[PDB]
Amino acid sequence: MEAIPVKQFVKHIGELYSNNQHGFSEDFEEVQRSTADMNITAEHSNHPENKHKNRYINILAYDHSRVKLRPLPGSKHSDYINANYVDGYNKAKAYIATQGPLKSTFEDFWRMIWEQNTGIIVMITNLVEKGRRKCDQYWPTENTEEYGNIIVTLKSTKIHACYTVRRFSIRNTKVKQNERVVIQYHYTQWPDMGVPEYALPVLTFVRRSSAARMPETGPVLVHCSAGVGRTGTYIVIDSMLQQIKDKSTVNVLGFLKHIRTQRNYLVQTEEQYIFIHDALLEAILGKET
Ligand SMILES: O=C(O)c1ccc(C#CCCO)cc1SCc1ccc(Cl)c(Cl)c1
Repeated sequence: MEAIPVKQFVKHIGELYSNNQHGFSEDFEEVQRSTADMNITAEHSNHPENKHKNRYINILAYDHSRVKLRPLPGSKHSDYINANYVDGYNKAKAYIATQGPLKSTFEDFWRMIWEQNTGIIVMITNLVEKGRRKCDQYWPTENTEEYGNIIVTLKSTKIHACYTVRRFSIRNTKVKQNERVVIQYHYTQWPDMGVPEYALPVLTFVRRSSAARMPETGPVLVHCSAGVGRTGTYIVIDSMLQQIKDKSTVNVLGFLKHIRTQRNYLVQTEEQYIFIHDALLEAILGKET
C-alpha cells in the first residue's frame, strides 16, 4: 500500500472501474474495515449536555482530534463543538471538518473560527436539498449579523456557475487587530435528481478555494451537512493534488484510511470514493493536454 506514480494512476482508475467497479468496491470495503479493530472514543459527543449540539445522532466527533472551544464561565460542556482537526498532505490539523452548524451552535461555530484563526470556510452543501433541511444559514444574507461576540459583516459576493464566494469581515467585541477577513467558498450545484456528473467544476472549486489559503492562518474549515461525506471528498482531493505537485505520486487509499481515524466516515460512499478518482484523473489529464 505505497504511493502509485502519477503516470500509472489513470491506468489504475481503468482497473478499478472494470467489472462493474469491483476494484473500487474492494478499496471502499477496505476503508470501511480500516475502522474495525479500532475503538475510537467520542464521549463528549455522547454527553447529554452536548446531544442537542449534534446535527445527527450517529455523526460524532472523535475525542482525540476534536476541536475544543476555549472554556466559558459558569458550563463544563461549553468547550464542545461537533468538529475535528483533520490532516492534509504533510501538515497535521490542515483542516477542521465539521457539521453544518445548527441555529443553537452559531455562536460556538463562529467562536471556533475566531479562536482557531480560521481564514477560509468551505461549504459543500446547499441549505436545503431536494426539499430537505441540510444546513442552517450561519452568515448574514446582507450587511451585518451578531453571533455572541463575533460580529459578521458581508463585504462582497461573486456568484459563479457552480459555486459562490462570500468575503466577510469579522470582529470580536471582547477584543480591542480585532478585525479579520474570512472567505467562504460555497459549492452550490446540487441536482434535483442524480448526483455530480462532472468532476471538472469541483476540481476548479478545490483549486480556487485551496489557493485562497493564507500563510500562516489557522486550519481551513470544511463542512457539508453531517461534515463527513463531501467534507472527506474535498480533503482527499485537495491533499492528493498537493501530493501530486510535490512528489508526483497519489495515495488515495492510504490517506483516506488515515483521516478516517480523525473524523468518523470521512468519504461516506463508494460513489464519493469514485468521485475522488475522477477529479484527480481530470487534474492529471488536464496537465500537458
Ligand atoms: O453529493 C454527494 O454526496 C455525492 C454523491 C455522488 C458523487 C459521485 C460520483 C461519481 C461516482 O459514480 C459525488 C458526490 S459529491 C461531489 C462533490 C461535489 C462538490 C464538491 Cl466541492 C466535492 Cl469535494 C465533491
